[PDB]
Amino acid sequence: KVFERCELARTLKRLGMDGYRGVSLANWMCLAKWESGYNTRATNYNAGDRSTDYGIFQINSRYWCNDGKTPGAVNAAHLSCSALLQDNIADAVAAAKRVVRDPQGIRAWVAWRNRCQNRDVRQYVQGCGV
Repeated sequence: KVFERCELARTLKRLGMDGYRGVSLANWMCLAKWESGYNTRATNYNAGDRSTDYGIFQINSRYWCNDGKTPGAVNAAHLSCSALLQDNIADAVAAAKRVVRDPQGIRAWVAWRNRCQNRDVRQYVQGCGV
C-alpha cells in the first residue's frame, strides 16, 4: 500500500509516534518519505552485506527482523521481516520504536541524516490535522 501523506500522518499519530523518544511526527514522516515514499511493500537488497531493508521504514534484516537469509543476523525487534510488508503498519511502527530505543535514536537511519536532520520538516505534516 502506498500511503497518502496526511493519511499516514494521522495513522502514525494514532499509533503513538508523535514525540516517541523525542522524535516529532514530522520527523517520522520525513523518514518514511525518503526511505520508501510511504510504500509498505518497498524492499531493498544491499548486495554489499547481504541484508535487506523492509517496508515503509526500511528496517534492516541484520538487526531488527528475521528473514533467514541474512548472514550474521540478530532479531532485535523479534519479528518476521514479512510482517513489515503488510498494509497494516502496526508491526512496522513497533519495529521502528524498537530501533530508536537504541542509543543512536533517529540517527540510526542514514537517510534521516542526509535529508531530514537540521531542516524545516513542517511541510510533511502541514494541513494534515495532527
